[PDB]
Amino acid sequence: LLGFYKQYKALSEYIDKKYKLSLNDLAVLDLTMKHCKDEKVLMQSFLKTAMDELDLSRTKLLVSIRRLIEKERLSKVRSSKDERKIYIYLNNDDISKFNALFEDVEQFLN
Repeated sequence: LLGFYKQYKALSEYIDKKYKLSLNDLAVLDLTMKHCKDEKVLMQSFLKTAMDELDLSRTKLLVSIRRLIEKERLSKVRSSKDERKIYIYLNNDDISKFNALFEDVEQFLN
């Protein structure tokens, strides 16, 4: 019980100090890998699924996605047709960063 708390606080501090990422960010990033490794996904559509899967609010998700993008761990492209349609996706660099990051998580914990 208290055991989870310690490892959790610990993981949170570690990732924050090293990556300037929160655990929300990690959870969102993990989810992007299940949705836009290959294809690009519409922002609105990912937001919907992320809310359901992560029980996170719309703005919290937006904050996370924007931070991942600013930190060069996630990518975006707009529609040339509709100025308001935005997609996210992971390029190869993003994927290699993803893998490095989650190997780091795995070893901290276990």
